[PDB]
Amino acid sequence: PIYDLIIKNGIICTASDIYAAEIAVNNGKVQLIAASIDPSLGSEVIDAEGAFITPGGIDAHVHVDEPLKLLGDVVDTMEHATRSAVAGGTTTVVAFSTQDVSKKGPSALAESVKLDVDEYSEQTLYCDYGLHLILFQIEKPSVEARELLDVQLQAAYNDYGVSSVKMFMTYPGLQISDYDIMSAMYATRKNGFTTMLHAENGDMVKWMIEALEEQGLTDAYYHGVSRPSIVEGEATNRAITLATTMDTPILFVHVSSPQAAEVIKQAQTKGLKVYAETCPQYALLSDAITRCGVGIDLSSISESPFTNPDDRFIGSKYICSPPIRPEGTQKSIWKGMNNGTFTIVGSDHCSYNYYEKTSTASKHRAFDPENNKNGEFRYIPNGLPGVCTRMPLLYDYGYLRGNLTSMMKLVEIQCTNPAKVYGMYPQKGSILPGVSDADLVIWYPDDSKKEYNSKPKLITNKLMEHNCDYTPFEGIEIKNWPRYTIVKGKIVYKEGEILKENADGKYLKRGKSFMCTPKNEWVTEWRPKYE
Amino acid sequence: PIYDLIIKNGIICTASDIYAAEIAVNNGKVQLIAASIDPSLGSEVIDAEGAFITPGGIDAHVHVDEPLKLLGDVVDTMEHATRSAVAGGTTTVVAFSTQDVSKKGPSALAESVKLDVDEYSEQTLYCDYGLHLILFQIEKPSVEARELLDVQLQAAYNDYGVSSVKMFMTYPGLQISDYDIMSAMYATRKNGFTTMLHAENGDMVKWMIEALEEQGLTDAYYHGVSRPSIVEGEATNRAITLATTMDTPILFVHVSSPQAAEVIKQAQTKGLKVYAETCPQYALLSDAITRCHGVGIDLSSISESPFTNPDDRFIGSKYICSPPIRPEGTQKSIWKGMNNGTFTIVGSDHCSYNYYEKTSTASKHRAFDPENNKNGEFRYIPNGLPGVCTRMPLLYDYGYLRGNLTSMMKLVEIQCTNPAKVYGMYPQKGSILPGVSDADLVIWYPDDSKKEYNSKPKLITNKLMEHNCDYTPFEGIEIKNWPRYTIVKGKIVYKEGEILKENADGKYLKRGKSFMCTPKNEWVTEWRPKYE
Amino acid sequence: VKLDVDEYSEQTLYCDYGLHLILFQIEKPSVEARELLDVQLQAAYNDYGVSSVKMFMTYPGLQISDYDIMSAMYATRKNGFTTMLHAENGDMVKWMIEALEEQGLTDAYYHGVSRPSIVEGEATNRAITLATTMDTPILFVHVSSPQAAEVIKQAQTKGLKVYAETCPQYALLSDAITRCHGVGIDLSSISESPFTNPDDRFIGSKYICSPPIRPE
Ligand SMILES: [Zn+2]
Ligand SMILES: [Zn+2]
Ligand SMILES: [Zn+2]
Ligand SMILES: [Zn+2]
Ligand SMILES: [Zn+2]
Repeated sequence: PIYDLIIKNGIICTASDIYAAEIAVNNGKVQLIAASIDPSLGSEVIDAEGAFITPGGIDAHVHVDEPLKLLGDVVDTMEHATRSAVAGGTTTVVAFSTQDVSKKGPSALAESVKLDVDEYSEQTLYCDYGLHLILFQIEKPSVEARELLDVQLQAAYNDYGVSSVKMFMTYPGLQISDYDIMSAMYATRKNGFTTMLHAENGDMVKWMIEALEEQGLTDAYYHGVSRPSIVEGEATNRAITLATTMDTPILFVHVSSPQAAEVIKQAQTKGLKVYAETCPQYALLSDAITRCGVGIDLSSISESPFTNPDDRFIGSKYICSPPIRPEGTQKSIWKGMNNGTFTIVGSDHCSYNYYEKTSTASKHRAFDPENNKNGEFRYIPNGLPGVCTRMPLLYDYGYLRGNLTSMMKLVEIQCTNPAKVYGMYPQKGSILPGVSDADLVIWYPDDSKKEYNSKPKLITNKLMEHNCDYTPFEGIEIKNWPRYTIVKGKIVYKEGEILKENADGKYLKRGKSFMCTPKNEWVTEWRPKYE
Repeated sequence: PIYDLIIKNGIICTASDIYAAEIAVNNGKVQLIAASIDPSLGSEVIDAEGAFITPGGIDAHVHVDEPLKLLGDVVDTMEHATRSAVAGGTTTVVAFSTQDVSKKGPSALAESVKLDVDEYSEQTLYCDYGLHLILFQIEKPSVEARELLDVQLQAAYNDYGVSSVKMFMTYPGLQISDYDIMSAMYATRKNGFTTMLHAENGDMVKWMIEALEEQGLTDAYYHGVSRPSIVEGEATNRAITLATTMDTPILFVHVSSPQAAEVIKQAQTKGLKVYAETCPQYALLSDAITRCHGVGIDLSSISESPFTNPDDRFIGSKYICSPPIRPEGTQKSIWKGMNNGTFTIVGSDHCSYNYYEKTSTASKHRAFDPENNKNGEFRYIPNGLPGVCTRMPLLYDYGYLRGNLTSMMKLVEIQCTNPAKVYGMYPQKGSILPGVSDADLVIWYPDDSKKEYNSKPKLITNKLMEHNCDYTPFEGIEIKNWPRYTIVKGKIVYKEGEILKENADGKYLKRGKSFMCTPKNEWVTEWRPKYE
Repeated sequence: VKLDVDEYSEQTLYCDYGLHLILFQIEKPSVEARELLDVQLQAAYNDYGVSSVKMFMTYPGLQISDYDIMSAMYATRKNGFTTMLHAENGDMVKWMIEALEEQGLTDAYYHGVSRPSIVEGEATNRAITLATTMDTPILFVHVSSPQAAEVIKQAQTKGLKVYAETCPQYALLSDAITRCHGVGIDLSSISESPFTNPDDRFIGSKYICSPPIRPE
């Protein structure tokens, strides 16, 4: 035969089309779309049985255990995260490279990337992965700062194809001043890098945590209270102003505040290059889960404060940043996903155990009496596992339950826009013959009366195929799951089973995004020297 | 001879993708997309030479000469308009069926459509056409009338596949009350019809025209003055409020006011099903062209205008349309809306009247009729511009090449794919889907080439338009790309300046219900329609 | 005006009173009718010191077209009159009442349902647009809709001469008082209401006004 793989009787969904057609795959790539393909022409034939075929999901916000241990010890290696990704229909993940301050000179940031790539090259990878760079130490004064940083960015791009930079406006040790952000924007704009911001006002968070602790308000629920939506709103507004002054395209990660969505929308309406990412948990969960159809029925989730009232620390399972918001906020997230405010959807995947209390990668790391830590929300490692559930949750609660307008919108935000915004397009994100890596998901049929013993009814930890001991969505009904996950032409997941022999993931060098070229629009007559 | 046509070496553009690949066509349809296709497998092979291949354009706002003569006599028949469309890369047009008030009962609206279908059936059609229905007579009161109107829409859909209804909030004889619009929305929502509105406050326009004439301010330029953008803003806002109360998806046609774009954006942000169409002339022209003495067209480069011909005081009539072409500084807001999602689609509002013959019922000089107490006042000037041909090339050049649109993908989205989806022609039309798409395709000229193409036009001329009109508003302007091939249902109907009439085989198009026009199921109060 | 002044002149008056003029019949077309209407306002001012005119965008027999309002605004601006509008979309109200009655939804509570705040919002917006084109100061009477208050605030921020009046009942009462069982009054403390008298199905009529008392 001339093709490795033929997918028959399925319905292709892209970011702009839904139609019945067939796909031939060969040499790791999509080779052909036609009405019908002779099954004798392929080595293997998949009958999709009327089900949707989507491109593979691309999750550009995944945190894995890394050598510098910026987020302390995380339970998932790149092996575990990619295994979990694939079991949930995600076929490319992008994690984070931490700036190593012990390195200096022109190669300092390339060297930081090198630590991760070398660490993961020894692991079994189930799909491809790329890396963002995290920046938290910027040299001063500005004119030097912006100029040696330019040579460093070039080096990280040229050596390793890193084309995105992540910065924080919160967290002690990560938070940077506006002055430093401007210096970074100067460098990133010049190099066509994708600039990413975590926008929460760090000073406000800090002051409010101290005020709460002073009153002894330290339980998990007070994490949300310490940082209301207005704080994310202000920081996003400030970040947009900085972006505008610097004419730099900007992406906001894990947006969860209505105020932030408002200012983001205003900028987009003006035509400024402001992009945003949200996460399923911000659409599906409310802060009531932290103590005791549009959203998840919270009472159906198992092993939570509702089911286990005696366990006072179980709210830590749902502690993340920014926090899961109070009731009534979640509808504005779906609206933003539909109306164009959220360009992409990521998971903010960050895993810590709950059912073992002793390891450096536990939530119970918050209890360290000898280190003056007694379980206060401050000391709870922030994050939820979400890389596996991201796609199914959107399929079900988004498409099937009517909260997203169509499958085309689902594909756009989960697959195609992540590729475009992070320089993996067109290799990744669509179904383009002779161009696309054959990264594909075949779902189960929706209107069928046929029985599929392998199709899960509920989300369980075992289904996640990860290294964590819990999932926040444990016990909830899920109405579809990937039936096949195809990565670079090969079936790596089939009907509940991971096929390890077919794991062949590699580090991905990325290009410059075409979405992140500058508008060439300025507030004043000032222009950067290089213009 | 497995395939009728193979397009090689081209770059496929869709609403969501741009990539180099090749296309096989057979039996009027796209058959295959692959990296490379053996040229011996096709009867005819086209070498695209690195140029973009786009789906054919779909222009869902075209006015053709029709038997009831609602807009008086128009110069273009369906033959002429489809010929012109095809020369400009448009491969599907949707015109308008006028409600015939002489016909009564359940079949009254189907019978109105039948008048047009029968008339055009005798003409040579260069591409497919569909029809919208125009409604201006609604029976009163509301409840008592609901049974028949609903029954009438069903019959227009069942017999002829008409699934869109057009209404006016301005013009004497077309304007309808809010009460009647609600009655229509009740019927259209129930039938999943696409509901279209021309939103200008008719009472304000009427009052201000009378005020201007009373002062003797009657020249063509005062057409714009009679209806400033705030009038279009008010009516749009009112129509949104009606659609919200009625939970009815709504499309606004030819939008040109910033205030209208604003209220439209706010509704969309809220998640309401509000769609909008704009036209090239609102992005490219300003009202200075309506009298003498970078984002758009250099107005001084247009030939046969008030600038070039100051003596001819009536020449402003060439650029008179509804809503009017707006003052300088408005046009940026149009592009912005095209990029930021406010404008779902782009149409031409094609409506053709001669300027260089003064005698005929289809002239602009119809405004001069001393006997009928008409003396050239803007009031009496027939409204409209020819635009079906230049719509696609103008967007390609001024939109994509000149940077006013973000990408070729956005161009295809608004010009081709969204019009198909919103008017129930999807997936048959609007994209490049193997085994599914009618092979309606445009091959452009290459952009970065030093090669010379003697057939590629440098300027827009009237001859280039291949229409029945004696003028085009964009005469004399530089155009930086043009369709090199227009393929309609697998056949080359236009190649390098030439129309191939032997390959003309256009048909009336029955349309489905749009998937974008299902209701949100969101209400302002506890009230629900009886049928819910 | 003379009809009212003469009628009240015979009564005992405990304080002073003035009069607004209510307009519901405007001559058409606008240009032809101008000198008379301007001449008529002058006479009402000169003879009786009436300097304010009230118009309705709702109610059968009172509702007037936008065309007619512009005619009036032309005359009022020229004469420095205070121009007052009752802003509800009359066509929407009419259509929705007929819709509710066809379902048999006729109880006093459905008065509010027949005319939700978005109807007052639309009409106010339309009236402001008319005022703007006519450069005529405008006052909105008995405003009770958030949407109307929003568009009124935007106009004032722009510096347009848009004024507004509200009423205590719109601050103090919610439409739960219009049918049988905060910053306003404890509704359970009101006597002889649907709450105290559930048997009396018509007692909601005590709180029926226009625009209606709004939801909580
Ligand atoms: Zn973060
Ligand atoms: Zn993160
Ligand atoms: Zn129109
Ligand atoms: Zn039109
Ligand atoms: Zn009143």
